Amino acid sequence: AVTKSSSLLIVGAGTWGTSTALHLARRGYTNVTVLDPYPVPSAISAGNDVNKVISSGQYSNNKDEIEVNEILAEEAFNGWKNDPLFKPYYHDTGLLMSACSQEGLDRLGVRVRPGEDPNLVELTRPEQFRKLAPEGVLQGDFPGWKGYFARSGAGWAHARNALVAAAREAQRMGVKFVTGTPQGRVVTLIFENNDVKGAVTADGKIWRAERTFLCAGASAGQFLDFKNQLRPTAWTLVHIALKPEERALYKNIPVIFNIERGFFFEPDEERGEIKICDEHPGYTNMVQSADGTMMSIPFEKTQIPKEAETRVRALLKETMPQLADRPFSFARICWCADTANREFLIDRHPQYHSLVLGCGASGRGFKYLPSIGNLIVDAMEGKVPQKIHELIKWNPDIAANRNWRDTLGRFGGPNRVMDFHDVKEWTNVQYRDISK
Ligand SMILES: Cc1cc2nc3c(=O)[nH]c(=O)nc-3n(C[C@H](O)[C@H](O)[C@H](O)COP(=O)(O)OP(=O)(O)OC[C@H]3O[C@@H](n4cnc5c(N)ncnc54)[C@H](O)[C@@H]3O)c2cc1C
Ligand SMILES: O=C(O)CSC[C@@]1(O)OC[C@@H](O)[C@@H](O)[C@@H]1O
Repeated sequence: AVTKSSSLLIVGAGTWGTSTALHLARRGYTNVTVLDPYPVPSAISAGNDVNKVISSGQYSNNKDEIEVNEILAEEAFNGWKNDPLFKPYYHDTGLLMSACSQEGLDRLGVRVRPGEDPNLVELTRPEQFRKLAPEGVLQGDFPGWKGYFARSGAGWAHARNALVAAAREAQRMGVKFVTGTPQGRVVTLIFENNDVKGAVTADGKIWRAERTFLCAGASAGQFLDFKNQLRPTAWTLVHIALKPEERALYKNIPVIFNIERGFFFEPDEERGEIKICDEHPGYTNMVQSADGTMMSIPFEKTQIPKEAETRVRALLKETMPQLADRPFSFARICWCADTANREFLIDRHPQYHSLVLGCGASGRGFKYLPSIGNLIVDAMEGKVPQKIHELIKWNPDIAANRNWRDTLGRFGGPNRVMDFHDVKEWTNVQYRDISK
């Protein structure tokens, strides 16, 4: 019974909240408000990054899960390739996907499905890896690396610039963004007569809405009982700034990715900075409540654990050893939230009639920026196809008996899901306000 002018409220102006705002606006809605405790682009948004990988990789070997993920990935790629708003930010550089151990290579097979793509080049010798870039870039020995190179049809997007472009387009189409603290910091949803009626912000403003979308990423569990469906989990990233004289050499290189070591990208234009991530199964931040119950609580930090730095420099030694001792120009932790099987959680709430969930991006949601809003709007409108709905629906049963330490098909570092409570030392990198 929504009209196009019904008050709609989105909690979170991150990747999926912004996508939702954009798609509501495109679909004719004229009374949408988005709330976020940070200015766009949010400093705690996982999407606020100079690059993200865009590729069609799979996360399951189950036929039904593969089919649904293919549908959603095709829609996202369509956006990056064909939507004038998103095309500017996508760079089809190609992508190397690799591993080292037998367990890693098994996982690589599931992810890459090399038998389905004759275009992939198989790499098994160090010289083959070095030849992916001009002489002097990939100087390392790539010890034990084996993988598959996609020459095109995969690459990277300028995540921050795409996020900002989408928000600014939503805004010019009439979406209200209320950002910053306290005005955009939601402190509770409004619970009235067994429904959610909107939200209250930290400035003590009451925001009533006909429908509320919860798109708060790793923080979503603060607001609602997810019945153990979400595990807030964090990853680590650094930048190294190349000198102006050395930047040309590194331009246009493919994304280099080993699922047991880490990955990096060509340098950004603004600062000539290479972004590097050490791969691992993630950090939780498990706190015990007065109940004695367990929950992972996100926090902002513009540093990484020293152990993460060690893993980054180890990766660089194997690939770009000439850079392995360079000081970092930027470092941060980056949060998302994993469902029990890393499938998305996009549905109407089963009891709260007015609430729509758009979360559980499971550390792989950025690439859906162009498209995921359509699916979240479909959920509000009741238009999700049964096939897709079955995979992404509200699902407490999959999260019952939950193992919080499940590595969920990820590898690297200690091959354990770690915890920030175990971290004793952090880096000392210069602060940068990425909300600009
Ligand atoms: C290091 C790293 C690398 C990654 N690499 C890739 C990749 O290569 N490719 C890919 O596809 N994905 C990648 N991902 C995953 C991807 O970034 C996330 O899955 C995706 O961005 C999550 O989107 P989201 O909208 O759910 O959350 P976010 O974009 O994090 O947005 C959550 C929003 O909630 C807001 N919020 C928090 N508290 C409140 C509050 N109290 N009130 C209102 N709003 C609030 C926050 O300010 C934030 O803006 C990566 C993630 C990380 C951390
Ligand atoms: O979706 C992709 O193609 C890359 S996600 C990159 C990454 O850093 O995202 C965060 C976590 O899911 C990590 O395991 C993972 O390697």
